[PDB]
Amino acid sequence: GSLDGPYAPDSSNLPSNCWYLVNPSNDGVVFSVTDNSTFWMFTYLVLPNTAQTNVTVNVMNETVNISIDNSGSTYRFVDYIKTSSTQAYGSRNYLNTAHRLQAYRRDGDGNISNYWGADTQGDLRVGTYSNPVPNAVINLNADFYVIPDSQQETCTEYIRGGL
Repeated sequence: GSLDGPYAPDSSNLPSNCWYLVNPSNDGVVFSVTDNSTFWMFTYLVLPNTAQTNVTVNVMNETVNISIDNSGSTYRFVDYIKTSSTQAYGSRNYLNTAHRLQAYRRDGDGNISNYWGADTQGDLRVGTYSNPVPNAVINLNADFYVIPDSQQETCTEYIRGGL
């Protein structure tokens, strides 16, 4: 397969209908997005064999706290989400993966899609979140590649088997 890039970390109203495969080297926030009105989302990368740790996250000009706990040898991308600024974030989905690879796509409605699952095999799934942010600034906080949603299958290949 082929991918446009890699491109450096960017914050902008990125084009919809294409997969942004992020390839972080380090843990922490790899992805975030908010319209400042209806939807707040960030993804925190947790290292394998990370004992229970209380960490402080400054993201989207907000500073919050999360508990990370990963007893596996796989990496874990954790999604946190809220629909109002005064609301507390909630963890909805996470992805256990051997590779530092997650991918995000904004559909025609502005909904955010990414890979969910307890593994990158049988439990792997392409999920979609339910609060559309069509014009919101998207923060890809890592080197990323660009794949058309034409080739969701090419993106899936790298998610399962690395790059």
